[PDB]
Amino acid sequence: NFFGKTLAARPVEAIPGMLEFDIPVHGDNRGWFKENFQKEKMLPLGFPESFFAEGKLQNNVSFSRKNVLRGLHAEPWDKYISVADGGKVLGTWVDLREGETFGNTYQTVIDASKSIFVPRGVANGFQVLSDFVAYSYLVNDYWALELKPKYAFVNYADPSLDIKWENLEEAEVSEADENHPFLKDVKPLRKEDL
Amino acid sequence: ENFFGKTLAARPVEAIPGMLEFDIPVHGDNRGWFKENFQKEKMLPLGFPESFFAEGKLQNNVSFSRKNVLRGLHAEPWDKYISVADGGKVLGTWVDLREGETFGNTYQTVIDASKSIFVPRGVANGFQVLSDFVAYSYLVNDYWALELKPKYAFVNYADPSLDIKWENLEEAEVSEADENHPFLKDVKPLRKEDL
Ligand SMILES: Cc1cn([C@H]2C[C@H](O)[C@@H](COP(=O)(O)OP(=O)(O)O[C@H]3O[C@H](CO)[C@@H](O)[C@H](O)[C@H]3O)O2)c(=O)[nH]c1=O
Ligand SMILES: Cc1cn([C@H]2C[C@H](O)[C@@H](COP(=O)(O)OP(=O)(O)O[C@H]3O[C@H](CO)[C@@H](O)[C@H](O)[C@H]3O)O2)c(=O)[nH]c1=O
Repeated sequence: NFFGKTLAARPVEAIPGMLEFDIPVHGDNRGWFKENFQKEKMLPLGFPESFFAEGKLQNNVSFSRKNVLRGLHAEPWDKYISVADGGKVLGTWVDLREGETFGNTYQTVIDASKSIFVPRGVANGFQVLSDFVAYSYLVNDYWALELKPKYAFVNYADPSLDIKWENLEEAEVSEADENHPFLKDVKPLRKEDL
Repeated sequence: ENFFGKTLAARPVEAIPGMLEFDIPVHGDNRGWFKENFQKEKMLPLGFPESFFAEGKLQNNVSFSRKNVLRGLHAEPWDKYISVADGGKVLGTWVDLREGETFGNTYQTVIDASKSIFVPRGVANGFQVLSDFVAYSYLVNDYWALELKPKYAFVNYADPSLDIKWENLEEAEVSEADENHPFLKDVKPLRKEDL
């Protein structure tokens, strides 16, 4: 149940537009190999062609140790997330879009044999379960620190959120993540905000 | 032992036309680190070729390899942007297999998470793992198929005519395919024209 999975997608019913993928990982002598993202194979499974249409592309990589927790971040771009090494995280999502699904959540364990498409407006987070993990993701717009005040965030430790972190009490978080607003102070995102 | 806080920069490799080496800004904090491994808008102006994206094709492959694995040398019928995604380190090795004045020209460099490389189509690519393990992530601009294997060119990592040095050959872990690739003398240079 890590190697040799069939490429396949499942909708995440709580969060419209989100897709969870099984990625084939091929193992041998040396280690392993995957096609982490393959546009031609993934469009027919539901990966949105609208992802690449502005022609923008950026690939970010974080490397985190045990109990690090990063989130929850809902910037105005789409994300394709996966793990790039032998590590594992608890992936956590909260929908911050205006409407009936505001505050809807989903959680799942992500290793290199799973990926997630996260629509713009859905807050993304994770906590590391392994000793360390390489988290790699593709995005279709460009971040700027000076612009950070305009993106949406919600505080990881708000107890009204319908999530359970692996280890909240011992989480290693950034100063920024300690200070994001609680859910009751987040304005839901309209298509106009993305 | 310079890893953090490099300014984003690119350098051509003179011996292999089209090749570019990038310094990638890696930001550390209490949690580990973060990088923008690839960023089109910032990297086009530094030399990352616009042609990479022209067909609208994209595939991202990741290999995970243990210490002493040596993979190569493979020249594929597509361009490649290579980097390391974890804490590991490789010795990267390239041999130009393109027909012309630079056929057989080589370059090597250590790659960790703070360096990436643009490898043009027709340039053979390989690496040897220096750390205990490594996550090797790359971007390519055409889609892999079993039926495309006859379009690759290969050269043997051990060919003594190659102006290259590996770290540990005694202990190198090489695939049967890679052990048996032809020597440079027996490689037919790749014509751009048809390939
Ligand atoms: C998002 C981003 C960040 N940075 C820089 C700013 C900081 O010095 C360093 C870390 O930024 P932070 O905003 O604390 O990163 P982090 O909490 O990991 O959050 C980012 O990365 C997460 C993955 O690690 C994603 O799941 C989030 O969407 C994204 O915002 O990287 C960039 O240079 N470029 C970026 O695109
Ligand atoms: C390149 C590629 C490979 N595969 C499958 C075929 C094999 O079952 C497995 C590994 O293929 P091999 O050719 O033995 O792996 P390897 O010697 O590492 O070579 C590939 O992976 C290397 C990175 O490890 C690249 O540097 C090479 O350019 C690439 O050809 O992955 C795919 O399904 N898709 C691919 O795109």
